[PDB]
Amino acid sequence: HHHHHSRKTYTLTDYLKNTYRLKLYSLRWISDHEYLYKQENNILVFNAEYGNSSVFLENSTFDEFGHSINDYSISPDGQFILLEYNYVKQWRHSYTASYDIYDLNKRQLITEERIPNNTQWVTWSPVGHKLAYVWNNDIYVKIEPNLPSYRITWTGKEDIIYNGITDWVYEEEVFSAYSALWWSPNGTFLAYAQFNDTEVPLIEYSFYSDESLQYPKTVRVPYPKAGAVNPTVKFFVVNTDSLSSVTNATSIQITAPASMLIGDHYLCDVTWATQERISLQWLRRIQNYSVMDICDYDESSGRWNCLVARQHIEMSTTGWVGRFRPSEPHFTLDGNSFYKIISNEEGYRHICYFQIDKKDCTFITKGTWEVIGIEALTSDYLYYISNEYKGMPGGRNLYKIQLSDYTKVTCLSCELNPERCQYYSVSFSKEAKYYQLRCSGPGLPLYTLHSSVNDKGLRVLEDNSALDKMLQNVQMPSKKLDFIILNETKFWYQMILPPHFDKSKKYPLLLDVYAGPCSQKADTVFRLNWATYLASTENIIVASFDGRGSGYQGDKIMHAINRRLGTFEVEDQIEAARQFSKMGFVDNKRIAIWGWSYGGYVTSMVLGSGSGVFKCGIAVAPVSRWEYYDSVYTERYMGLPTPEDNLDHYRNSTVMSRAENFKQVEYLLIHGTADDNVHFQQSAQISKALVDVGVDFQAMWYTDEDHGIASSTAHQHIYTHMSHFIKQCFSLP
Amino acid sequence: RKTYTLTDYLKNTYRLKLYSLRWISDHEYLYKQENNILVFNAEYGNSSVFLENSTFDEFGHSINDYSISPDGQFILLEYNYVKQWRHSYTASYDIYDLNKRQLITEERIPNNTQWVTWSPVGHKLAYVWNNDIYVKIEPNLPSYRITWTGKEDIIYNGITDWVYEEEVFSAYSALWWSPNGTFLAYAQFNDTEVPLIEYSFYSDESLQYPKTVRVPYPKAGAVNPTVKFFVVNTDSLSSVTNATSIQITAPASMLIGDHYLCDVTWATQERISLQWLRRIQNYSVMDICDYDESSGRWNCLVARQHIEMSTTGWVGRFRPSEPHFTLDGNSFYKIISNEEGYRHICYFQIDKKDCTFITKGTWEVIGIEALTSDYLYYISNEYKGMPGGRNLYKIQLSDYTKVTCLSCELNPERCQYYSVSFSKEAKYYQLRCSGPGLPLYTLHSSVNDKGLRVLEDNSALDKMLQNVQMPSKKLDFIILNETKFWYQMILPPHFDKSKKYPLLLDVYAGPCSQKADTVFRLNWATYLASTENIIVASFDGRGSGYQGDKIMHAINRRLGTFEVEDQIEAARQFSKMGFVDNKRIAIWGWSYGGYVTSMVLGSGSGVFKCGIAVAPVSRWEYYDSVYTERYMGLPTPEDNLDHYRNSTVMSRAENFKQVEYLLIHGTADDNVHFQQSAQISKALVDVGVDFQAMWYTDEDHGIASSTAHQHIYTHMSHFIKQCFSLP
Ligand SMILES: CC(C)Cn1c(CN)c(-c2ccccc2)c2cc(OCC(N)=O)ccc2c1=O
Ligand SMILES: CC(C)Cn1c(CN)c(-c2ccccc2)c2cc(OCC(N)=O)ccc2c1=O
Ligand SMILES: *[C@@H]1O[C@H](CO)[C@@H](O)[C@H](O)[C@H]1NC(C)=O
Ligand SMILES: *[C@@H]1O[C@H](CO)[C@@H](O)[C@H](O)[C@H]1NC(C)=O
Ligand SMILES: *[C@@H]1O[C@H](CO)[C@@H](O)[C@H](O)[C@H]1NC(C)=O
Ligand SMILES: *[C@@H]1O[C@H](CO)[C@@H](O)[C@H](O)[C@H]1NC(C)=O
Ligand SMILES: *[C@@H]1O[C@H](CO)[C@@H](O)[C@H](O)[C@H]1NC(C)=O
Ligand SMILES: *[C@@H]1O[C@H](CO)[C@@H](O)[C@H](O)[C@H]1NC(C)=O
Ligand SMILES: *[C@@H]1O[C@H](CO)[C@@H](O)[C@H](O)[C@H]1NC(C)=O
Ligand SMILES: *[C@@H]1O[C@H](CO)[C@@H](O)[C@H](O)[C@H]1NC(C)=O
Ligand SMILES: *[C@@H]1O[C@H](CO)[C@@H](O)[C@H](O)[C@H]1NC(C)=O
Ligand SMILES: *[C@@H]1O[C@H](CO)[C@@H](O)[C@H](O)[C@H]1NC(C)=O
Repeated sequence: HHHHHSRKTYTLTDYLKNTYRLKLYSLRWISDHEYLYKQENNILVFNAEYGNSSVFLENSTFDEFGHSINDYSISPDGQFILLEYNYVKQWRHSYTASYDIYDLNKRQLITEERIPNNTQWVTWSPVGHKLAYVWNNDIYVKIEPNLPSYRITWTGKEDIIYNGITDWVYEEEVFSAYSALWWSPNGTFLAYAQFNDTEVPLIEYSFYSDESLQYPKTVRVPYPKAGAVNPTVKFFVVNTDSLSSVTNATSIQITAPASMLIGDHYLCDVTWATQERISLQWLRRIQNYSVMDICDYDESSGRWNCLVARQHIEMSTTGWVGRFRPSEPHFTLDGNSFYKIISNEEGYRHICYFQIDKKDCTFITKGTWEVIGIEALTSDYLYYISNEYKGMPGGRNLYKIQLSDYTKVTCLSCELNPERCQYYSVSFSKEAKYYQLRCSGPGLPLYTLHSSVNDKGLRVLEDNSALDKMLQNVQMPSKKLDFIILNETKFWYQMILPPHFDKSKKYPLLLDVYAGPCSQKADTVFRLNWATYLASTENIIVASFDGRGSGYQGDKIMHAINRRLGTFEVEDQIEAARQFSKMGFVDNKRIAIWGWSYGGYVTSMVLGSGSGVFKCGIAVAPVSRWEYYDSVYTERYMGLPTPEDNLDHYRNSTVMSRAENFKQVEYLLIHGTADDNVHFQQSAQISKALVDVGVDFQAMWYTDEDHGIASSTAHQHIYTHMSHFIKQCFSLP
Repeated sequence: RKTYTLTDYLKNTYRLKLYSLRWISDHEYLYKQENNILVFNAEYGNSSVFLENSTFDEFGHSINDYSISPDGQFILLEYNYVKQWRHSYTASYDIYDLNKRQLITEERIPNNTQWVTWSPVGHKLAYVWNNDIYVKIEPNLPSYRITWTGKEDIIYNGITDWVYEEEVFSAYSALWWSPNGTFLAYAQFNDTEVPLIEYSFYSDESLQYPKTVRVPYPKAGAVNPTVKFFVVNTDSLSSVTNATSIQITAPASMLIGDHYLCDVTWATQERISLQWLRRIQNYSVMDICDYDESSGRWNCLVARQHIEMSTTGWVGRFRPSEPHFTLDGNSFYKIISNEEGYRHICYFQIDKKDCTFITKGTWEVIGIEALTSDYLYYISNEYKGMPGGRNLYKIQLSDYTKVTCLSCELNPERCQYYSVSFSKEAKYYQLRCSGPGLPLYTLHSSVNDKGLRVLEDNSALDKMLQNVQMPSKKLDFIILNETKFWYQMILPPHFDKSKKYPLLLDVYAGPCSQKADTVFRLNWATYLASTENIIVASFDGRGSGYQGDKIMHAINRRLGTFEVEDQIEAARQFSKMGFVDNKRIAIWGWSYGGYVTSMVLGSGSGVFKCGIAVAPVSRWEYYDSVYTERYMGLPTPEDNLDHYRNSTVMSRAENFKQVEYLLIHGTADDNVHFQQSAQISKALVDVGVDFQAMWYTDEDHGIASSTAHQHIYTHMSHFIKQCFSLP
């Protein structure tokens, strides 16, 4: 006699076997009024205005073709389609793939001049159907798909010269992309970066591969660690309309400004402003000075010219510039003007309106909250996402600000579904006539289509009511999102609370940590993850806390950690644990802490801190010493590791040096052997240091797994392993 | 109450005294009175302080080892010790004139010397530096360069490459002086085409980018190193002209394919014996080469080639045995399998094919220790039919029937496991007895055979072990398929037949292994018995050694079968002994031991609750060519690929669902590569088996760093104590 009370829970197997599936609505705008979608492997074109769908491409159309199609890409005139197959992952964004090209208008694979195998990147012109692609580190161009490729570059060399693609560090840290190609708006020009890694040292690690490989492989990746020789970067614009079959193409270099060329620098942003105007942002290796150049094509010259009167300096007095890098500009149609997120005089990031010719801008938004990103710009309105609503830093809403009158701001998402939806992202149509809103929490994700013409609702695309239906008699956890005041400053935290939560009880508590610069682990987003399991099934509270260094709350918080990683942000997680147990429902004898990446670092520093607050912890792929991590990330916060910059704190902020203190706590240390990002080296050194002071601990390596330890089988194993470690630490049976 | 604790083991609370000596002549030996070195007289037991402690105070550096020239006139001081592989290292070397009492500063031996060695008589010095051989006729004089072809990782002159060091010569050096130092014989190895194993070395915290270590290492069926052998005449070296090295090419029977050099032994001043082994290691040949004055060359008459082959397995225990030549060099003695598979001393005439076996029986000769004009001295496990006992025996050469046991009766209760060290001409001998009682070192004259004196009785160690509740050892056999198989158990103190104890099967189980012996040991097993009241057992099943070929060759071409089945059957038989709690049976081992533990855990038998594998082989294609192929042939379709395929622990991953497993491996293991563990762990991950792991950054196969050795055993003890619900 159960009387239909919820006696199910969200179990480890539910998380690992993906029992409760979260439906999404993934679309691609092809025009200003139409988008593409995958119904049942079929591709439907959708009219957003009416709803009516014409089948664009039938599922069966290919794969008589004989390979598994990984992805596709329709030429922006809707006349061709790029078919991506033989997908082979590399780093976070990079990978190789075979490609073929199908002719929509005339129904046939292009059989001549095919894109070669092992193409590293491929891309259409924004208008028409010009193709640009890198192969063996060189850029090729095809004006028509079935015609021969024009070769733009000749200098590409594996692991040394990169034309049109990033190298390891630019990929992961600057452009969050493999592509270093940029077409001008009408496809006339192809901008590209060229990276030179000749002197960049190589990280080397064993790759064991299939048990068939008799001798392991040694992977060797150009990877600059803190203070090492960084790669150098050149930038070019070629004209794709004046290519020829009888003469190599002319690339026009645009050199970096005087102020950058004097030392180590980076290319950090490329952004076309018009058919003939492009903007570069350059950053010094010491990342507190950045210069935006704005370059015009000289018609008769055939060359590019960045006038020094249109240089714009962005610099930071209290830290580095940009959140992780300088914010990208959004130009007005004529390109005489642009909007850009920059920190205001009070430390809060806001939308500044710049004139191509004036130094001074005007902030069109302000307040003790921040703009997260500018999403769309029309002649009349600017669309952006901010955390202004109810002064909740971990919330997100779409707003439109009236270009002509900055006082007239309208929240587009806030009141749609206030209790279900406080975390929005948007997808605008080609010219912003329509938009999709993607609500992510605190309730179930909700996807919806909108006319910007009068900001009304067209339809609910996905309401996740299958999932809602499944969860009725599941004892799901609840989330609490709130703050505490330390030093007269709000600091936000979130608690995944076990079902039928009881403030009389004393629950064990897992502190889930990231805590890196500009991190936010305290938000209104809805998640079915490992933490959900622990709360629902194991009655553990999983909390996270955004203390000093965290993002989206202003520079006084974010920069507080500048030149000083492994200090306040570490200290604040320890205090977070105390504050929690001061709230009355936390078992002091059972407080764990865990984290991946920077989070692994913070966990490890916490456990080695000698605080006595934590019983145990798990570090996965942790950083152990900032001289081991990459330059562009690390130096951003740490400076250079040299006696005349900041070696002292590089040296003072290693988990190794705290080995002695681990005698006080139980430690699981996990790391994948093929981790190209946070090298296994880093954990290997933690282990050695612990061995040398006689502290026992738990360890697990993952053969051939990278930073995300994302293999299906490997993913299931680590979380299973961690669950055991946690369960036995907390005496859960 | 006090027991023998993990700390006691790890911090060596209870030390075992070694009376280690080195014979200087036929009636004198050196011994190191910690802060001193004495020459002792075997005759009278008196001494004279050979070398004062703080003579080399002045030196400045730490003196790792010393070495006296045969004629006593010089002493070679070794310092700057940099371990490499199991026997290999480099070091710096100074020479000290004793007749002068001053340290030689003239034409010194360079740093990073790979090997040094006095000639057997006089004071000549041959050393290897950057893989080339140098000789010094006098310590304070310019050295003559013998070889110019040496190249790092590629050409090894007078020193062995990785695989010959580990598996063939159990030594870094490949130089062999003739008896009176006239000739330097050496081998030359080519690794030009041997693939490299690569692994990361992380090094100290301050090294920003890990180093990648690369070592030429032939895994099963990979291209092997090639070898050439040379003899140079050190009495006729020129300062003007380059030294001239004569070559002894391998027999035609070996040159037809891949082969190995596996023994160099000088017979007389002008006679050298070489043993060569085919790559399929069941056919070896001995050459007997004589120097030719008139010709300047060496000659190995095909009519003096002695074949040693095997139809049932490989040849030799781990390699063909060494010959022991009568003084005139026209005859030699040698341990070979007889017609019934038991190994015994065969007496050979240089010109004649058939040897006469001089020992016989259902037991084995372990080794020939000394040969005189009238007696042959050997060690065997004959006494009381115990394969894991060792006793010294003299066999009268004029009448093979008159055999005396020199050590059997000395102390039968305390001593059943002996080794010997004879004087230069066999006039005296030192016995080491290593069990079952506390080790006991004695000095004996070989003329009347009396027992001059006790050298060390470990009476010190005896007095402390009264206070501690020590475990006992039971050594016995079970019968399978009408055949004896031996086991030992370390029984906890105050052992009660009526109680059910947890048991840990300690395994090696590799070919010619012997884990069931009368040796006394203070180890991890001692701790588990004394402190945690676990029974630690070992068992020598099929493929185990010193019990004849029938047993040893049982796993020929079939590694990962009978030796695995037999550890399980042992566990079964032990759990029918009534004092084994069979809800709590565990298995562990290192190397082969790890492989077998792993293979056993993946068997699905149901016998074992949990296990530990430390640096295990996971499949044989990952282990070196020489060891692996000796037992497994080649891993090709036309040979033994199928069984290589079937013998992997990865193929059994699914069965680990039934057991709790701990997999440990040092990341800088040159021998059994971490690869081997990485592939197991991956296999387990793919079938969803949870398990325990631990890597040891930059530890090699020993995991022998002070801290690392403590850390691993501690981790292992926690795992076992959790498995057995011991608090
Ligand atoms: C900023 C981007 C351009 C790149 N980037 C980087 C930098 N490589 C890191 C990171 C930070 C420190 C150490 C290694 C990696 C990172 C860490 C994350 O951790 C998740 C968590 N702990 O919950 C999630 C995302 C990111 C990421 O996107
Ligand atoms: C035979 C010699 C020429 C060299 N050798 C070798 C060969 N590499 C091995 C061994 C066997 C298989 C796999 C890896 C190593 C070995 C293993 C030992 O393990 C002891 C235990 N497990 O209790 C002890 C000694 C030895 C040894 O001396
Ligand atoms: C979609 O709907 C409209 C409604 O009038 C119709 O005219 C049209 O045929 C459909 N679109 C296309 C491209 O077929
Ligand atoms: C891709 O590879 C396959 C087989 O290796 C080949 O048949 C095919 O023609 C290749 N494609 C191109 C564009 O070269
Ligand atoms: C890359 O840089 C090196 C110097 O580090 C220089 O010699 C080389 O020419 C550069 N290569 C290219 C293609 O720019
Ligand atoms: C293009 O440049 C490469 C090398 O710079 C050269 O080999 C090739 O001949 C050039 N092509 C033309 C058309 O000049
Ligand atoms: C950048 O930071 C450096 C080192 O912290 C400092 O000396 C300087 O103030 C900054 N440079 C600029 C241009 O603001
Ligand atoms: C060997 O090294 C030491 C210290 O670096 C030095 O004193 C000596 O001169 C070196 N070389 C030789 C040829 O002895
Ligand atoms: C070593 O063998 C290689 C063939 O693999 C050959 O190049 C070289 O001549 C040989 N070296 C010596 C010293 O014999
Ligand atoms: C010896 O041989 C080497 C290498 O072949 C060469 O330098 C020279 O001809 C000789 N040198 C001496 C000292 O005899
Ligand atoms: C050592 O042996 C060689 C070779 O027979 C010989 O020339 C020399 O005389 C011998 N030494 C003595 C002391 O007889
Ligand atoms: C040596 O071994 C091979 C392969 O196992 C076998 O075919 C051959 O008969 C053996 N040779 C002898 C002489 O027993």
